[PDB]
Amino acid sequence: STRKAVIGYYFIPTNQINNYTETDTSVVPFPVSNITPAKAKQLTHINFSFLDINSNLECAWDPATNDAKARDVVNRLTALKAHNPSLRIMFSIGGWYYSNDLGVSHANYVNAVKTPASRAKFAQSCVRIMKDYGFDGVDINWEYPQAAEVDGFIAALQEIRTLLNQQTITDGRQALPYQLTIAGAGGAFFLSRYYSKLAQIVAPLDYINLMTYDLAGPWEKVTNHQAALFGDAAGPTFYNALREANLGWSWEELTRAFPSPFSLTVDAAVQQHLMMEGVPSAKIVMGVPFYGRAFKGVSGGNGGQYSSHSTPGEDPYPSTDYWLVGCEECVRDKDPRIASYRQLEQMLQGNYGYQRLWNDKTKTPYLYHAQNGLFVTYDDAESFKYKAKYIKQQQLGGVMFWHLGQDNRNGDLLAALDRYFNAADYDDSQLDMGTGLRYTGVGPGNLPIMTAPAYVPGTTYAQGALVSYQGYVWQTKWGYITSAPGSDSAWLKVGRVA
Amino acid sequence: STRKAVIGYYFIPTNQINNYTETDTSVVPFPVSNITPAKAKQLTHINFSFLDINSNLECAWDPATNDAKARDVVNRLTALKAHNPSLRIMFSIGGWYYSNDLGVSHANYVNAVKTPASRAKFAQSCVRIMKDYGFDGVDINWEYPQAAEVDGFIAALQEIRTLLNQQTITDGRQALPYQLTIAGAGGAFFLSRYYSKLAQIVAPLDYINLMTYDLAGPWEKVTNHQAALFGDAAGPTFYNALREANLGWSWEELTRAFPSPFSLTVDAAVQQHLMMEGVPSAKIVMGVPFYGRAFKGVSGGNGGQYSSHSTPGEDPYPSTDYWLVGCEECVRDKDPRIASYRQLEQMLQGNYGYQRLWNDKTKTPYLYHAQNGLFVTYDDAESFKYKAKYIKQQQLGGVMFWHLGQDNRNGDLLAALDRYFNAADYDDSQLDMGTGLRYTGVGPGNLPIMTAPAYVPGTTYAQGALVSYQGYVWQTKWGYITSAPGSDSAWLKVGRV
Repeated sequence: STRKAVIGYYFIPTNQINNYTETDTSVVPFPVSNITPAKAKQLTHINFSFLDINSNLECAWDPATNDAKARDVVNRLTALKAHNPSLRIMFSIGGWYYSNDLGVSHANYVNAVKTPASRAKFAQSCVRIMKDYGFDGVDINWEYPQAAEVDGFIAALQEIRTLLNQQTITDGRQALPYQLTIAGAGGAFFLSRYYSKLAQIVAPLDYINLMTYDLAGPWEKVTNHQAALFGDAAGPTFYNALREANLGWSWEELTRAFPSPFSLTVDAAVQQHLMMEGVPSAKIVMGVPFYGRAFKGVSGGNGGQYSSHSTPGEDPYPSTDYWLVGCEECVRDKDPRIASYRQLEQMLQGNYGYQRLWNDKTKTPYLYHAQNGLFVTYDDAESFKYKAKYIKQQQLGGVMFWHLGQDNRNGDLLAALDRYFNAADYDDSQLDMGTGLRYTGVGPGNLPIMTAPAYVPGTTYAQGALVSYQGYVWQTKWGYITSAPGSDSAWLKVGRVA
Repeated sequence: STRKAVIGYYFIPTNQINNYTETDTSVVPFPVSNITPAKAKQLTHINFSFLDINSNLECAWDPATNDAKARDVVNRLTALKAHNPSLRIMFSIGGWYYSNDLGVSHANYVNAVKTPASRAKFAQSCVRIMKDYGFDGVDINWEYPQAAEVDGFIAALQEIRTLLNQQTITDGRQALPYQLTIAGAGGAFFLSRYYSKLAQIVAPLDYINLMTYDLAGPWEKVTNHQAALFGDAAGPTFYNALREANLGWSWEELTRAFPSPFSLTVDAAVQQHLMMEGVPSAKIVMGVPFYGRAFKGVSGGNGGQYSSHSTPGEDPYPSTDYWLVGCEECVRDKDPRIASYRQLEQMLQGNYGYQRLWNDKTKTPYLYHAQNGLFVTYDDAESFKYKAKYIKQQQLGGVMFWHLGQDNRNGDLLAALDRYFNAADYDDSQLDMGTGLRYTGVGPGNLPIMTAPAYVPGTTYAQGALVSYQGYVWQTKWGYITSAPGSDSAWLKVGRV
């Protein structure tokens, strides 16, 4: 079957670009030189992060960036294409810092998508930046547009798509056409902002990269896995925000589509996308984290899972106290609540008191430090076996990860993902996916095929009766029904007619 | 202090109009002469019923009607205006028999409201019939337009209103304008057909007369009160069909407005109407029944209430077994499942074995026949004290009842309703409304008054936070909210400033 995408974000802060060096990890912890030809072949896309949208409403680099240094970092990434003729170096506009509701550039995203004129100017600028610096496509990473801004956002993506397609013909790039993707919400609260129009949002895209991580963190009162594949009934459950999206569905429809409370998992985000009509599985890309999130003040009994904790949830980390034992990266970056997999692996080999445990429902690992009362949720090569099998089974487009610079020095996590999809000597045919909780919502745009007698006008139906009419199977919600199916409150669409 | 409307239907079948007499109750049980001047003064409206919509898609009398006789009957009703200058003799078009989905004339209602041309033609015919026969207004009783037919129905009511207001000016009736009313569903199931557009339906009307009765009957498996004011937790509950109406509301909005299951009561229907914006309490009229519904084969334990039964639900009554002991009218009308208050009163005092009991949650009476296993749900002057106080407390337009011919010969039910609203020596200040279940849904039309600090752009809000914005009070459904009420679905409008 078609090769699965392996999309790795490459994030480098402005100060690191300005002082870019490949010989001092205290200045640039993960230079591009860490990506060898072998690693370049394991990737299909690298999303350079991040560019922004300025007050002139055009795509642009942070003005503090030294432009020559930026071109040089980008060149090192585009030079990797020499080793992999399928590789694309995309650039991502946005990210949380720039584009969140209270972000430094949020107004620019909202204003840029407002009118046909602003959208054209903004789209033209994305193509100009892509060609000027040598990128191969555009990833929009606005976190996140909401209700009133969605139509503009959709029109902007359509315009960018139109310009990129023309550029591909102009540049004779049919063999490796310019692409357009977005980073999408991987949890129902943020997803509810634009869920109703998902089909229109995904249509112009090669892929929608779901941010299926950060599903747990110090900002929540109960410790949990931040990227559980499936649910654990013993873990916390959440309000299903999609029930509040402007969908126009009935109470029964909303309830059947959006069980609540539910387990906030990777499988839930993926299935919520597939429930919508017009959202093809092949465009859905599952994101995975190359970092873990840590909590302190946890109780014993369940390895630190599902415990109250004493971890501040705000940003920036408000204290000078670095309590994640062995995490020297946390000290350098001034936050003991997050650590790259590279660092977590070193902690696990440093005999610091951590026990690596495994939850076989969620199919994810976690660290527990009994002596100090610490819990860390993270992902590794083992949880990726299950996530890679899920991507194959669900016919998803591939995997995305945040971020490359957090893999260990040998690039084991990236190598594992590539191995699970492509290695002749890896066989997951017997991998047991477990009995973790699956998301089982059904939407009016993903009904199962059902069979029932054609509706008969003039007939009075009892409660629970099933009939086929105008392409669907309908069920009555009460009795003495003398009206036909369709619009009328008494009938509920429950299946599709073959 | 606006006088409460007292709207009584006057129903007379075609065969009775054709053989009309005021001196032989075996032929016409309730002639117009039974409406004495004292009774005429106690009514504000009499809804003459029923006319229909014919194949020409125009308002018209049943074609079997002797017209000269019909005019004589109507003239007798309008002559009553000599005794009460506020009285209106309305005529009602429809009713269940003619207009239900499977009724003989249903297609005519559906077709009459379809186009601008058919609506204009139908509307003109209503005013023509009104003027020709001397009626004072039009009451539409289509039971009931379905979702797809509602926009047509609304347009038809608007056209009739336009023509009536024109006619009022042309006839110098500013002191007693021609009126337009409809008989509205009094239960959520039928109400769900047009509930989403209630404001538009009610705008052209003087009143929407809720048929808040027949909420129990032989078609239901469990015996129950047919017009409980409030709910009894021991009784049956029902699926709230309104949560499936095409409202476009969110899950939280639907759930808060439509608890399910719920108690199918008079209060439920009234509150359901008040939950919609644009439905003024003053236009809502509570219907009450002047008849009871009977069930056979009931068990003991709760006086016949909430029991299984063996009563056929089909129409016409599918048997010749008249089992309602003492009900002579039932034999005459060939159906032991329904009895006028007049007949029930006689049964109760005739030593036929009925015990009158009272449910103090529903505030309604019922009869139980222990020997034969019978249950009868009905209303009387006592249940009417609670319903009239409710009408006053809720600032409703008044009361409507089906039908005049079922009151006793002294007119006690009508006199009771009039007393409760207008007697200077009647005092219900101490009348306790009880602990029966109230319908507690909240919708756009009945948000509670609240106060909250003004929403502040830039501020992040936790779950449960309350703020004022755009004239309403809002509450967050989850945490870390960063945009504004009306622009972020995390906010639920819970109050009115």
